[PDB]
Amino acid sequence: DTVPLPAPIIEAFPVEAIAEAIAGELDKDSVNDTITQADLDTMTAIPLPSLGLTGEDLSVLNNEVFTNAIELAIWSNNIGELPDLSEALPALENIEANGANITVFPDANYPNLTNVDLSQNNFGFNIPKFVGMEGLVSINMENAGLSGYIAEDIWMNMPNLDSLILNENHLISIPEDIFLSQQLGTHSFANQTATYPPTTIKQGENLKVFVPFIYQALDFIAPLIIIKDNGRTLYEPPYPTYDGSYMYTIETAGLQPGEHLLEISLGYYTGWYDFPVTIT
Ligand SMILES: [Ca+2]
Ligand SMILES: [Ca+2]
Ligand SMILES: [Ca+2]
Ligand SMILES: [Ca+2]
Ligand SMILES: [Ca+2]
Ligand SMILES: [Ca+2]
Ligand SMILES: [Ca+2]
Repeated sequence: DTVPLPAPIIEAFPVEAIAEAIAGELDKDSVNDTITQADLDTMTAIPLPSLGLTGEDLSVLNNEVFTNAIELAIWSNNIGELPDLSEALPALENIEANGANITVFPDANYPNLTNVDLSQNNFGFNIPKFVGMEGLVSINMENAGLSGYIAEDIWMNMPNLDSLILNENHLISIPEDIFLSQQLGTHSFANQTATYPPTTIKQGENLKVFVPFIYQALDFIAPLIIIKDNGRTLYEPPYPTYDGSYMYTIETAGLQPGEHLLEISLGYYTGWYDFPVTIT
């Protein structure tokens, strides 16, 4: 639960960097100085950028309640799994966490959360759903390592969402519902790139890959596509048509044995996908 106050800052938050930061905001000259609940109530923001903090370090904030802090500044840290800070930040409205090496942004109860900047983090396959943050107006996840497949129906639980930035990620699918609903006055999905796991096939067979983006793109346009092998163009086929599956076949039957890096380059929404292949 919490640490009873009054108490010294170092007892309330036993992480050097965090206690020095709190001491600085309250203008106390030492982490040994005593703070009251009234002192924590004067903080409208939590300035913790660029301090080498991990998720564990930050979890210490839950030892108290900053009843009026409306902003959390944690950019340029080394977080990993971000803890659930709703206990400590009940009035939170804005999260500025650019390039903080966050790998997981958990579902957390932040009623007043309006804006979140999670750009340049590194989620990998941990796509966040923002459960508990139904009031969000703008989300920025530009160049944040978002990877894999995402459902057509995610992010349909935020009635005021007006800006969703997702360019420069590694998604192989499109969140169709939200882009087609027309709520968003600002949106970006450009440059999605991904290198699929490597696989093996026999000399003569031709590779079938799972790429939903190729087909979903059609719900946003109406036609180019290029197929390359180890960086050189192999053929430029006509854009396919959707009829029930997201599998795309690439003509590798004529290729000789050895290592081959196949690439599907799309352009007009845009991107490229690599498929490392070993032909026997
Ligand atoms: Ca120090
Ligand atoms: Ca100061
Ligand atoms: Ca003092
Ligand atoms: Ca930008
Ligand atoms: Ca709108
Ligand atoms: Ca569809
Ligand atoms: Ca077909």
